[PDB]
Amino acid sequence: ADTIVAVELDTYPNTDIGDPSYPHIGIDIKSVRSKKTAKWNMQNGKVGTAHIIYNSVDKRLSAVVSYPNADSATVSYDVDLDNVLPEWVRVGLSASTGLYKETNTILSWSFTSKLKSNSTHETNALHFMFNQFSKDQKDLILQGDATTGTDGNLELTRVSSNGSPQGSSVGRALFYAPVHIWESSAVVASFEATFTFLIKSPDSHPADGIAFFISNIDSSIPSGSTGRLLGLFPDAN
Amino acid sequence: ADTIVAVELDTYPNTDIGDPSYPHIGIDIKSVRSKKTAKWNMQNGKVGTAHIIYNSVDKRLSAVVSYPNADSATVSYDVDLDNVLPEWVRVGLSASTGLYKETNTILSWSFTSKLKSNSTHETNALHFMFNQFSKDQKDLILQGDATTGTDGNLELTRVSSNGSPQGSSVGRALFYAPVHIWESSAVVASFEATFTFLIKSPDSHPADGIAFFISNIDSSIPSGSTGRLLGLFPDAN
Amino acid sequence: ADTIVAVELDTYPNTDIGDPSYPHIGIDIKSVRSKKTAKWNMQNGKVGTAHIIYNSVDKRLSAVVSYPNADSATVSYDVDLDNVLPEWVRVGLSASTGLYKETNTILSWSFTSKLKSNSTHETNALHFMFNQFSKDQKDLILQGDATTGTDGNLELTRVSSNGSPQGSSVGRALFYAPVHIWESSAVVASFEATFTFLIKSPDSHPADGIAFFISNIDSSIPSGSTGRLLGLFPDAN
Amino acid sequence: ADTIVAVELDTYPNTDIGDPSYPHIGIDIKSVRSKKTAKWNMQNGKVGTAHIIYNSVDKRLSAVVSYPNADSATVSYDVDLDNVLPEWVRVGLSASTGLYKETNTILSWSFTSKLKSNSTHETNALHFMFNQFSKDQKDLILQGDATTGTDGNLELTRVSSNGSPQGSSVGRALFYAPVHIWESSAVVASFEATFTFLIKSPDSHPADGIAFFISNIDSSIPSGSTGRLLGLFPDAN
Ligand SMILES: [Ca+2]
Ligand SMILES: [Ca+2]
Ligand SMILES: [Ca+2]
Ligand SMILES: [Ca+2]
Ligand SMILES: [Mn+2]
Ligand SMILES: [Mn+2]
Ligand SMILES: [Mn+2]
Ligand SMILES: [Mn+2]
Repeated sequence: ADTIVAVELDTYPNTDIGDPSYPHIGIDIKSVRSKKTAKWNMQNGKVGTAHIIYNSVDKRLSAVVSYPNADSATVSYDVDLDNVLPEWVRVGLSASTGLYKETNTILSWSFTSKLKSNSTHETNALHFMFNQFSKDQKDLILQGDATTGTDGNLELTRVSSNGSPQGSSVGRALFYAPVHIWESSAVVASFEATFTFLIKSPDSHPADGIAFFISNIDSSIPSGSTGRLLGLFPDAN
Repeated sequence: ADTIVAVELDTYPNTDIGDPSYPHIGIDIKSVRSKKTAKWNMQNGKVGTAHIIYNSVDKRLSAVVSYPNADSATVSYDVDLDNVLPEWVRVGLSASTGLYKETNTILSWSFTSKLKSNSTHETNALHFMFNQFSKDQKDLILQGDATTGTDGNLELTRVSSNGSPQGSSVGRALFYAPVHIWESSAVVASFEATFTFLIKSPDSHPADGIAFFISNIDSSIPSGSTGRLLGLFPDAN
Repeated sequence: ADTIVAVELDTYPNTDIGDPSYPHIGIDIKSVRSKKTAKWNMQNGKVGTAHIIYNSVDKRLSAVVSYPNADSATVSYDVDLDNVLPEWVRVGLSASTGLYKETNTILSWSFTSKLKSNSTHETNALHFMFNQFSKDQKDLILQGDATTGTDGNLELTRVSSNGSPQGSSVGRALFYAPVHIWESSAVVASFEATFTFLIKSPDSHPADGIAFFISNIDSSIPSGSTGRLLGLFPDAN
Repeated sequence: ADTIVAVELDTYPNTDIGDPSYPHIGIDIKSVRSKKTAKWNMQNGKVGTAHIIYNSVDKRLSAVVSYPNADSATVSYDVDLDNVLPEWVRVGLSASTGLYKETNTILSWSFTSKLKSNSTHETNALHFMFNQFSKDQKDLILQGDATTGTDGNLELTRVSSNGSPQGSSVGRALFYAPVHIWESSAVVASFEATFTFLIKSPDSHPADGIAFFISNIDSSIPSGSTGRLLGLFPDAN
């Protein structure tokens, strides 16, 4: 089905499916059951920043999530992405709410993929940066309940006009152009993703999380992937 | 119809339609009849480089075409692009051959659009760089006879297996993602395009030229735009 | 003496020396008597952003100063910088206070110089970005009363421990490495400067202003260049 | 003494000091006795490209050396650079010749250091790119026999007017500005270095090699560091 590789900012601990007993960041390879996790001291109502990095030489997918004036949370996992993802992929953001809710607002998003060939001065690159979103953001593919424009932000899950987050919501935002992650002549290949988010909930138990993902080009929201499955996976296997 | 703004590398002088009596570079705004031209000392069989620049403050579209070890050709035209092009556009390359022919090979292509808002640290940007093309270049829209892959280059017009350019050929290559050229909150907006080309013909009178263009998102090759019309315009008005 | 080219954010109108009757931005070429000015609706206590741009093709030095939620101020002047500045220069920021005062705080500073040769794929570039300053900022040359470190900012003029700006202060910050602005093989040359500032004064008549400048490598603060002369010029000619 | 961390392109095997029996690339931490090496199929007279990368999250210094149309050589070593290098350093290139010789020509050099803070949108960066060198390259510190200008290249070791490399030569080129490699508020820190070189010798046994290095700011050529010690180390310990 959809080949998924994602870094989840999981706000709700579903221990029955492997989530530890606290908010956390995790590296998911084809499954919602993180291959590796790290405790995340989430701050309700605060704007945070997540950094995802990876290069073909070291073969390690790492993420660093921090908030201003606080210590960072870091998680790493050794994975040869070439062995998992197709040649052409699409990058994006996903978020959902189940019985519990939260806003899943994106205020800025930037990505950069580089492929360096063995040729003299040969380098292929893509780089997008959104520091503000428009009502008609033509270079983005919105799936589910995701919308842009509301005071220049990307609302991944449904937020009522009064500012209250809705439950049972799922939405994803993908960049319009496919990204070339593997090249036969490439000696070095790497990508860098960064985004500022704002998880806010009037409850003491927000859910379910935000996730940066990389999938096959024709990826779409799996059925009933609201809640714990973050709009990325079809089941909890 | 198609809103076209292009910088043409016109190899053949069609004096009847306004072309001066020699190879040249020109700034075309909605018409093949350049609004401004500059003599271009073209070098058959040599790899050249073209630089196109524009910013919303100065409001001047400029281009610089040079070859190694030779002097450059420069042409500028004052134009408030906002008054000519839609909010969302698509960028690309076009080329054609008429009774006379030439190869219209692209070896590298890079583009960069920036939109700076009046907000603190707010900047939206897009940047692509192709230093090599693949047979299946999914992030490119090929129209007409254009193909990629042949020793990693983009062949805009038909070139036979033995390396001979075909006449009456037209082809264009557009980047997959739409580019946002105007933003309501932008204080400064600008774009930079650069490409290395290789015009080669066994004849002493090559034709018809290469052109970097910016059009409305759903642009396609006009009918009978081979030859002098460079695959951009439908007629010579 | 010192070859100076600067974009001044002049907060105090010294009409006797050519300043119009209001706060303004101006392009100074070798003299404090701006060659071109534009009214600037300054906002005391608000963080602003200034954008300075220039390229060798268009030959126009432009600046755009804005504040969040307000309209921008823009000023342009046609000047072939090659005819004014030496081959190697140094870039920096300057600020002063006279009988009237104000804080001249810099919160971020970035610069980018590019020189493109007529050679295939040849480009020389420099780019620095300061989004925070340290007490020991070794890559900066501080002259006068300028200091860094205070909550990660660059204080160009003296600010007492209680936060009050001192009068008769002058200070400048220059990047450590000389910048190459002209190259004999360059077909295109350009630079981009951007900085966020914070002009704040307890008085209704702040003075004297901030200025981004480009000088000869061994530039230093002229004598008695406090006040109206912004630490750039020795006299009011 | 000088804190040295370097990636050596060692053309001559000095087995007595730990060099394997063939040309190779190696990661040297404070000693010429590489902490890790990889066989390098060097090509006399061909222009090559070396890529050095490192980030504070993964803590792995890697290098990739390739030539057009050939397979690459890669070597990696896990090292927390913070534990080895001072806060402020200087980056550069070094090369030497002993009883055997070779040209140690640099045709292009680029470096990029990034420091991302835990603050929203805070990033400090430096980036230089030399695609050509001038006779008076003011932003470079030349030590030893290194010179720039000769057809726009950086000659690290002495090359006679007729093009013949001299033995017993040592020269280094350092960037003028100190680089900040550690910051107390940084969540992620990383640097990327790339350079095209040309090792050419009329002999079948060229020596001694090229090396990209990072040292303490006031670094200079150790005495008698010609030959096998590549101008970086004082002895073979
Ligand atoms: Ca969960
Ligand atoms: Ca023509
Ligand atoms: Ca004044
Ligand atoms: Ca050796
Ligand atoms: Mn989880
Ligand atoms: Mn024409
Ligand atoms: Mn003034
Ligand atoms: Mn060795």
